[PDB]
Amino acid sequence: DSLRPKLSEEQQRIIAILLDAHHKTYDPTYSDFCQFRPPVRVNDGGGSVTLELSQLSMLPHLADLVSYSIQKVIGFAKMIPGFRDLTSEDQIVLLKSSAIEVIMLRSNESFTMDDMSWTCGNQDYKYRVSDVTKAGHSLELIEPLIKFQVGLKKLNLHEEEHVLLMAICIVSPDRPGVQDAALIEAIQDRLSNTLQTYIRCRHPPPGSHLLYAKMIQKLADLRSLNEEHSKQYRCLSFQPECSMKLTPLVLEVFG
Ligand SMILES: C=C1/C(=C\C=C2/CCC[C@]3(CCCCCCC(C)(C)O)CCC[C@@H]23)C[C@@H](O)C[C@@H]1O
Repeated sequence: DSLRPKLSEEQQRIIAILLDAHHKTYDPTYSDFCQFRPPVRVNDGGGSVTLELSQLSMLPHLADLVSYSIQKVIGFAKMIPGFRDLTSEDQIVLLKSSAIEVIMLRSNESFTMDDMSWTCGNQDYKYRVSDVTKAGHSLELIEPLIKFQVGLKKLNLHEEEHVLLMAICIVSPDRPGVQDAALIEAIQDRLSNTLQTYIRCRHPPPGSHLLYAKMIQKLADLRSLNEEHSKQYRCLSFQPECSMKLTPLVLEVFG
């Protein structure tokens, strides 16, 4: 068959809305980053867990970055066609459960394979593996995260595919605590069908080969990264005075 149906008017509108939503919630110049608590990088070439936890030098800055990003993701989610049709309870459940995953996805835009870092400006706003360990996280999360970023980067997603993937990630019916899974699934299916249709008629080969399957696999990968992040957040939370280095939003989402 190899049918390549055209995007429906609705699907075109959905894509346009998501692109617009992303453009309004993701500043590619990272101009607000100077408003976060300043990044501080202490000497830790040894990757000392003891020293990292005692200082957590990069936590205030990166926690502010994550908090800021969660706010943007909330804004993005609210613009996803159908998201407003869900109960506030389900909206919050989806946002809290997908927050870190969407952050990982959206961060791919600042990630660069030039030096395997998230470059958001001058050296000050260039985040490397070492900066994440300075925030209290370990390689058990960072290494696979980097691998995830590279794999995602190599898919060479169109922005349309990128925003659809984030939307699909958020509107997932298999999140613990969801009430109306059926409605959430209907919304996700509409987005998934849009993505499948877009890839089949807009993505040139050979990058289109099994692209949809590869994208869905990334969503599965995110679940694992989510779980690992939650475990590390727990440990991090055990460190005295940690709450002060976080933010109310971060504490609620991951607490
Ligand atoms: C956010 C965004 C950015 C980078 C994301 C990064 C780079 C640094 C390390 C991170 C974020 C830093 C995590 C700090 C620990 C946060 C808590 C909640 C305490 O565990 C790991 C997940 C995503 C990674 C910059 C820009 O692309 C916006 C994007 O939303």
